[PDB]
Amino acid sequence: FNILLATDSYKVTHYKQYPPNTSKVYSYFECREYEETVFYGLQYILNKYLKGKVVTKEKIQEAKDVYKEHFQDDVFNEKGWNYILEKYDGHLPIEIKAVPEGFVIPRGNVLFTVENTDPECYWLTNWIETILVQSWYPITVATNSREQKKILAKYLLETSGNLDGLEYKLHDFGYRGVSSQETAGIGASAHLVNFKGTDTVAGLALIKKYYGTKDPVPGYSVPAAEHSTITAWGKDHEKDAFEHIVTQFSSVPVSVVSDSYDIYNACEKIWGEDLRHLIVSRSTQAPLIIRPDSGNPLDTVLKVLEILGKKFPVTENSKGYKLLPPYLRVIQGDGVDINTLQEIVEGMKQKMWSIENIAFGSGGGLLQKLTRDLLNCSFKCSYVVTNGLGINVFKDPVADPNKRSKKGRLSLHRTPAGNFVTLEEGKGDLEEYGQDLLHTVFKNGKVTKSYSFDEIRKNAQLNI
Amino acid sequence: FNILLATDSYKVTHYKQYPPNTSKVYSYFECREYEETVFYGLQYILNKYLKGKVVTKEKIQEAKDVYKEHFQDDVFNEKGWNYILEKYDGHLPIEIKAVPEGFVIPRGNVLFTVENTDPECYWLTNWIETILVQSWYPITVATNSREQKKILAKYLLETSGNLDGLEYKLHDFGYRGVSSQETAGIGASAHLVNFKGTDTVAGLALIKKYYGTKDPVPGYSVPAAEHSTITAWGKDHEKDAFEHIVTQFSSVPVSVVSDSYDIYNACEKIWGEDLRHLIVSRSTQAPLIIRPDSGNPLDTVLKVLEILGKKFPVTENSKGYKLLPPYLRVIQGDGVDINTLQEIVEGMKQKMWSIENIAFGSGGGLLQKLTRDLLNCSFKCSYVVTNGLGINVFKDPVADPNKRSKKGRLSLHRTPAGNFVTLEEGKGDLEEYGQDLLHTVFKNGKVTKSYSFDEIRKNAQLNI
Ligand SMILES: O=P(O)(O)OC[C@H]1O[C@H](OP(=O)(O)OP(=O)(O)O)[C@H](O)[C@@H]1O
Ligand SMILES: O=P(O)(O)OC[C@H]1O[C@H](OP(=O)(O)OP(=O)(O)O)[C@H](O)[C@@H]1O
Ligand SMILES: NC(=O)c1ccccc1
Ligand SMILES: NC(=O)c1ccccc1
Repeated sequence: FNILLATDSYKVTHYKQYPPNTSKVYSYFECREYEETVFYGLQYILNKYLKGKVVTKEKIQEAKDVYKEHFQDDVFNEKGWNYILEKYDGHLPIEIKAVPEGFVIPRGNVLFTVENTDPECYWLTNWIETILVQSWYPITVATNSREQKKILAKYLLETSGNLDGLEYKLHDFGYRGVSSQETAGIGASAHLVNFKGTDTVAGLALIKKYYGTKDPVPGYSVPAAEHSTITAWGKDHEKDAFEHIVTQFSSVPVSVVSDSYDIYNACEKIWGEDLRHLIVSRSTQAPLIIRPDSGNPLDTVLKVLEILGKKFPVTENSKGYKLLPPYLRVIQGDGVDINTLQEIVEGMKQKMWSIENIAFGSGGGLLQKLTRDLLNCSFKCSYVVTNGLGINVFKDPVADPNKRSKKGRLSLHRTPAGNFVTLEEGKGDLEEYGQDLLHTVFKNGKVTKSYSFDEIRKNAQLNI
Repeated sequence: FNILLATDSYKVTHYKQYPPNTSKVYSYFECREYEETVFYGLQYILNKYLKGKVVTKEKIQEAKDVYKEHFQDDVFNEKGWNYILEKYDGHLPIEIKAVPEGFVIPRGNVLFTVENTDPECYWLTNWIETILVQSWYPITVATNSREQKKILAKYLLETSGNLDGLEYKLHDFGYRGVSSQETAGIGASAHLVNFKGTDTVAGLALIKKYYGTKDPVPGYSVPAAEHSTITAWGKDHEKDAFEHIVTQFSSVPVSVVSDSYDIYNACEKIWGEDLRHLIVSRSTQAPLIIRPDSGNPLDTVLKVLEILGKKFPVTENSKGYKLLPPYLRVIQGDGVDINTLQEIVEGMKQKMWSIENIAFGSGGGLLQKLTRDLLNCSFKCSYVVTNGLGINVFKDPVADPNKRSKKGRLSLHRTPAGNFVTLEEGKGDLEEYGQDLLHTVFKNGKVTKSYSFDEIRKNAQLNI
């Protein structure tokens, strides 16, 4: 990895574009005004990409050679980079101040700021925009996941009177449906801020290496079938597949994909009659989890519950909602995103089924079907020093007021009523508003403040 | 990287779920029935992740300890992985056959097949489903990028009579808007199958390492401003910023973001009047490229053109369309995806503006706003051998015939009319359709067939 090759190409040319005699460029990241965002993932970038000796004689040469061909021109700032190598032993003269990871912050507030700490390095502040803005991704995943958790909490509370098991209601199925191995780990770690169930194993090592938990692991799974492990038995032997599988995993939870041929037949006749005897004998700690995987997600879930309720003893909980026996549950893991998840719990509630009965698995909806656009994650220069004079800078495009950026030096504060406010134009120095919530997390090649994954989970808790 | 920890959790439990005495699991990947897909990206995965000694004693131990905690139970196949280490020095006993990279294939056809080459490693075929299915991403980027090339080619030909400069008409802006560094390199590389313009520098090294080009680099850029390099001059000094930047880059093309305060004022008054003398003097190979970045993309592009058309000498080309002078161009880099690109070129054509005048930059639309759903990329078991008996396996969910999978051993063939057909149930062996178009690209830890990026580009060409 070479930081000199980890920027947008045009930024290579920006050192020649700033006003002459500029000693300071100061920039900030916000999710421009999903009303509130979980700030998560910066610590990963700081440690993996930004800290320590990130410049070498070899990396400068490599970059020089690539850019000469990429631009067909000599534009690369070799002197600037060499200056960092010789004076700071290749450590970046940058200070980054950030809100604590896990914090839940309303849109349109500063989340972190970046400035250069040596006047020679005015151009470096925005060199690293590209790499830092990629924080949009863990922010957005953590945020969207938490939003699903609110929906789940609401309906679980209403239909059952408590939140037991909430942490296990939205399982990460996204490993194959993301764009890379690196994304898999990042995105899976962001979902674990809110939940504990994951099949995206890559999340575990990222968390262990960059954040840390008191528990051996941040996330957990159970045995579960796929179509290959059912269909391999042959079309006439789905029942043999089911029987083999539940018997192999008789004393832990086991999920069994039941739609290879006919989900409704599988529920009513295979599980509901042929194999009923192997299900009703199961422990509460070791249920059968039936998994539909096709059809309209709402129609399929409701029809499956209807079938099961006629084949197995249903109770009615203290809230008046129907509850399957504790050895039998359902997981819907097809076509699940925040919208369909809402439609399913609502449809269940309508038909008087407790949310205790259901869990969800989500792949692309959880980890891939998200864009920098969703929270308007944006990094802009708000302050420069030119000829020893600070000036407040911003954009304000005529046709789009939503793209107006903030002016001057920024600070984030608690308001008297307990909300958040971003003070502009260095007004935080007036001290009318208690201390700045941003803390120095990076300074001159060193990570200066870290959060464990346990702290982050606490910071990102739901209200209730 | 540890391949033992690079699968979906549930797959760790699958060795215990297949029928007893299963000696072969054979699986295939398709983009289930955007009618044609560019096959691209498998070779990256084969080389980075799958080839060579990928199993060590330390990797087995690491995986054992993680899964013990992750499952709260000892499901992990330590013996199976140890077998591979001991018998094959950690090389995967797997055969992969694939269509050549860059090939453009209709949906619903076999793109690659995976099978185990040792009876003991029957569980390995689908272990690596998760890693291989991630090929959806380069496939989808390359396909969506090529679909945009078809639109640009159509309108450039209609409005100008040729395709000169087509390969520079869609510029990759997506480095900051993807989910990780790895994703950036992969996705930028896929766009470069079709185009030559990129700011996602990560794509360059990937191609050089994994594919190779005759040219020193596969992609190119030019100097360009961002809002920090305009706004840093102070709101009253936008003109000074503009003058400085174009003079710094007076003999190469330069893109200058023009909407910091008022895009229409910048075009009409600043470029059109105050600084006009510094633009009309420029070379045909060093145009000023004016960049709007806000507002309704179509309305903004049309108004920008109307403004410039009144300030600069417009000509009418041989097709009857309006053409700006060669030292002046426009690039629309905001809100660009396949739909808005189509809207802009059609609206331009409608108002009699040649597509010669316009280029596009696309970020998330190009590299992030894409999902496994778009092409229905899917991996499924189609054939197994159990008790020495080969059987054709498949899924066929009652509520979704689209998800029916293919049966038996598969082959890809040319039809008598020269189209593509995938033969099922080993029927390729009858030789009624000539030889299988898939080639063995991986066998027993080795990459056995490779393509340079130049071969891939040639395979991926448009009809014209
Ligand atoms: O985030 P998503 O992309 O929605 O992932 C969830 C889906 O993934 C798996 O199916 P598979 O990989 O076989 O895809 P398919 O169900 O569409 O065939 C799983 O059995 C779910 O159907
Ligand atoms: O295709 P996209 O993913 O949108 O990327 C392209 C956009 O990215 C940059 O803006 P910035 O990073 O400031 O985003 P913003 O214009 O939304 O603020 C650029 O100046 C374009 O507006
Ligand atoms: N555990 C599962 O059922 C699962 C299915 C598909 C993808 C990931 C996980
Ligand atoms: N070169 C550019 O104008 C650009 C803009 C935004 C993102 C990447 C590149």
